[PDB]
Amino acid sequence: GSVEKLTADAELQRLKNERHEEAELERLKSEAADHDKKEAERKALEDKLADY
Repeated sequence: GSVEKLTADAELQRLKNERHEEAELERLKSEAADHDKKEAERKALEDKLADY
């Protein structure tokens, strides 16, 4: 594919730097943080359908 010859995979290498041991454990804690969207529902009451 000569992908490495085009250095097109250079962008992929940058993503690897973002990955870390903490990131792997982040998914385990993401389970409790996945309820953040539900909390946004409470804020919807503030709109009170003001925007009709």
